[PDB]
Amino acid sequence: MMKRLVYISKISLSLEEIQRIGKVSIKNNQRDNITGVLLYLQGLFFQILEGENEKVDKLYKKILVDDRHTNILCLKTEYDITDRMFPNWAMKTINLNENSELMIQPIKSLLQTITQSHRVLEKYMPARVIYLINQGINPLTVEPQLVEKIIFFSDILAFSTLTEKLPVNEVVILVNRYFSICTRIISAYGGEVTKFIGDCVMASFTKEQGDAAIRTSLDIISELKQLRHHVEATNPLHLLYTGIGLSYGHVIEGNMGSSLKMDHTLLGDAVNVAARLEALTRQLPYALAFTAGVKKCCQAQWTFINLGAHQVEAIEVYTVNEAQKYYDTLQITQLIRQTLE
Amino acid sequence: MKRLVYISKISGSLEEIQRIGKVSIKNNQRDNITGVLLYLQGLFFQILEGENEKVDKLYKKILVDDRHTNILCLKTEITDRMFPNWAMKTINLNENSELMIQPIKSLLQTITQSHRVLEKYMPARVIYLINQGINPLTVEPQLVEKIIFFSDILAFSTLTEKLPVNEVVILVNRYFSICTRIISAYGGEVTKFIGDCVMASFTKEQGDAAIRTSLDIISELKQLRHHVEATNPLHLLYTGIGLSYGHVIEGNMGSSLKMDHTLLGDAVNVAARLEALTRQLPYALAFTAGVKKCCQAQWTFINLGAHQEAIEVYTVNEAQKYYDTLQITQLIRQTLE
Ligand SMILES: Cc1cc2nc3c(=O)[nH]c(=O)nc-3n(C[C@H](O)[C@H](O)[C@H](O)COP(=O)(O)O)c2cc1C
Ligand SMILES: Cc1cc2nc3c(=O)[nH]c(=O)nc-3n(C[C@H](O)[C@H](O)[C@H](O)COP(=O)(O)O)c2cc1C
Ligand SMILES: [Ca+2]
Ligand SMILES: [Ca+2]
Ligand SMILES: [Cl-]
Ligand SMILES: [Cl-]
Ligand SMILES: [Cl-]
Ligand SMILES: [Cl-]
Ligand SMILES: [Cl-]
Ligand SMILES: [Cl-]
Repeated sequence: MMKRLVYISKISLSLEEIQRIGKVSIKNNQRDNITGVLLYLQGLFFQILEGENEKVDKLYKKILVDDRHTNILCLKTEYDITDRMFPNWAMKTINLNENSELMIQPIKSLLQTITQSHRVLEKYMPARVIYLINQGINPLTVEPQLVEKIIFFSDILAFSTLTEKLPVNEVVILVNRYFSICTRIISAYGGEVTKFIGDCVMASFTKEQGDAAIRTSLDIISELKQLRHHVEATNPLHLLYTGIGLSYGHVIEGNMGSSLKMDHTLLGDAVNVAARLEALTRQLPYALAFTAGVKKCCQAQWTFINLGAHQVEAIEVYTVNEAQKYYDTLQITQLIRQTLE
Repeated sequence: MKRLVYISKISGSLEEIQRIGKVSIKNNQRDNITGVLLYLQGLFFQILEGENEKVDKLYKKILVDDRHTNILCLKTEITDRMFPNWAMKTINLNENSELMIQPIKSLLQTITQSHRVLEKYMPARVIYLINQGINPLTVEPQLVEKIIFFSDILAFSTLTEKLPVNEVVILVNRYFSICTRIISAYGGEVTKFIGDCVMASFTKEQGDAAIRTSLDIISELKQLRHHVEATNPLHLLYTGIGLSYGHVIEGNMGSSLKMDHTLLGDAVNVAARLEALTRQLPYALAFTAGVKKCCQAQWTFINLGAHQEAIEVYTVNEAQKYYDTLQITQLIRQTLE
């Protein structure tokens, strides 16, 4: 059984260094009955690989960690190929920058144009769809799956007051900083941010990442606390606080929409509960609020704190002792408004 | 001078192709226009270059040509022509089997087909920007006056509790498909789906289009509920719609780890709140006074009082529910028992 892979990447690199890739590739691909082509053009690599499923996969894992390229995207995988596309070529390297033949110029220009455009579109794609494509899965074909998820929601305290008083550029700087911190920490704990909705960050963890979701939440709150006293009191970042809600439930995860517009969405009750628990933190002495189901997913010896039943009928709300606000929330929102007067 | 590159989907023969090339060569010679037309696996690629007012004069006619569909202009740029000798060189890349070109041909095909998939996930604003020759990654966020639209599915948690997953997915896809088609038909821009919610925007000149979008959606769902049998889950599909108006910052937001087109501002939150509020109203549509002020048509506006500082909520008479929402939510659950 044989498969064929095509990927693109960003060149990180001397002309003689690329020759060394060709040299080694030809040797290894001959031994392993792998065939294919490597092209390069205006700082991008294009490679097609084909051969026995297992030898191709071992090579691709190796290519994934090669530091001579970054931002690798496997565009297409074919699983039960009958013929090789390049049966004579262990690894043929083609420098398309070198080809100035007039009849190849249109195709060369179009490949560069469409691939650069493709690379821009990738930046707006959701991580989960990027993952599916990388795994050889048709996002337009795969069925959504019911999965057990911890939903994470966070947003900026008194964000309407920030947007009312601050210039547009300052708001953007602040929001970008907030999104950067949240995204880096969520991703470091193995979570996936799903969307930004206004100033809100929506993310998800698996049922085995209960403690990681609490740690992520506590780490975000901690980094904002550091940031607020790192900056001068006139920097808008001095005013940046967050609240976080977590929920746990069955959600349907997948690609939804029509041929006119697709998106990657999570469907289910847990989404709205986590959002509502996020909003509830504004009137709690804790910056983090979550459901009994989230507590059930935790293994670590947190000092859980029962905050009673709250209408979202009414459910129990929990937090942990580390999430206690060192401040009174209403005074902070008034202080935020006075600072920008 | 100007140079355009676009792609397009061929809409369902050699001598018809030849007519495009023959007639293009004549006009492009007349207009001093040069370029190349490539086709491959049902896709057109074309590059056009020439004096500014000459090429876009021809691109407007290419746009409304019936022989291709889903036209995306990928690039707009000029000192020197790229194809000075070709009024229009047509290249059928399907019927070239030369061995050294099949690598480039296969990459062109795979990346373009992949590009067409990614296009479907983009914010409408980004697709609009690319089409207008502007790279969306380098636009700085701008404060714009927008009408924000939120719609979601009534009693959706009951539907998700009772229906098989695949039936939920068919139902949500139908809903999204209806909302997206109509929003886009009225010139609105869908920005994202969030759970079962559709988020979209309209400009301040589109107050009446925003209300008409909302009523068309409600009206199509009402048609659909009696088109299908009472055992089809689409028999149970209702929406509520919230609209707000305000200053919002639109643009790229995030970091290298995750970036996205976002809308920031109170109007976003207000529209979602008013969408949720329709549950407790005799009307499936609620909007602010600012949306009302954006409307030129003689709607029968109905003032529904202030709601939590409080804000005034309006609707139109045509948005009145013929049902009572509590009974309907109970009916949905009972039906699914
Ligand atoms: C763009 C690119 C393409 C590559 N293609 C191949 C290839 O086709 N076959 C191969 O053996 N190595 C390829 N390599 C390099 C391998 O990842 C790796 O550096 C080396 O070949 C294996 O080292 P090893 O002999 O210790 O296993 C490629 C590297 C880059 C950057
Ligand atoms: C893919 C495609 C590419 C085309 N390219 C050109 C072109 O480059 N120049 C041109 O005059 N017409 C081109 N046409 C055809 C125009 O849409 C239209 O048929 C033509 O301009 C008719 O000219 P007329 O105003 O004399 O009727 C193209 C059509 C298609 C479907
Ligand atoms: Ca906020
Ligand atoms: Ca809903
Ligand atoms: Cl930081
Ligand atoms: Cl701990
Ligand atoms: Cl604790
Ligand atoms: Cl947004
Ligand atoms: Cl009217
Ligand atoms: Cl009316």
